[PDB]
Amino acid sequence: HHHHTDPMVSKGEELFTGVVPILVELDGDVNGHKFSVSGEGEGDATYGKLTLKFICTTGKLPVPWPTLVTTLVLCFSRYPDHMKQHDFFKSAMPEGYVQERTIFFKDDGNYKTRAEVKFEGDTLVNRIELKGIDFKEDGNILGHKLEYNYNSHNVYIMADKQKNGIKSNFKIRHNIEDGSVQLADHYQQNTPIGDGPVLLPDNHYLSTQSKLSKDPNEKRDHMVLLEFVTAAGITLGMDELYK
Repeated sequence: HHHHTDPMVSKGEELFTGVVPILVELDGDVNGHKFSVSGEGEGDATYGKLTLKFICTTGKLPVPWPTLVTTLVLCFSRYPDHMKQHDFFKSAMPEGYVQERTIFFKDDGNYKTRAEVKFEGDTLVNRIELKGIDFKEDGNILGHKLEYNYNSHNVYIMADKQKNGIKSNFKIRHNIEDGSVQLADHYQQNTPIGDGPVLLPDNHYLSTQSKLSKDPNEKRDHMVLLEFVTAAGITLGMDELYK
């Protein structure tokens, strides 16, 4: 909805009332393997709900789809009404923000990504460049030894006033088919594209849940993604309203 005492919050929340179309474009290069991914779907910030179908437009994806879940739109996260003054992602809109990441896979290579997330008219667009180096050929990544699922996880978000944005470091535990886990340490920084003011948040975390599925009628290498992202970690406003 729109009814917020803060006009800055009302500016951001209004852009994400209801369902918004999403376009995702990634151009990636992992160990010389060049690939491109196009994703389409819709986000519902009211419920923190994402529905996206990604298509590898260059053939077979040289990396497992779970390794690209976080790389392949945080502005659709559901921030509770008492935490909406900490929604950096919606405040940077419609100009958008740059999302840069370095993803270290334990005992394997690393991803280096840079994305520009912004509105193209009514459509929320995520344009991504990916560069992967030093990956082991027979490893869990290029060997496609990971399971096709995603574990739920909480990730803390912290402000970065020197860059007028946010920063985040967190661990992703991919499930290997033999029962083990492939650690993927994420380092993230976000900076607004426009020079206007943004909402610098307090330290809070995002609860994330993802379901991976397949379109039975799709013959191209693809991934169907249902993702829920809800912010938490800030108790009400003053004290408590019930105890």
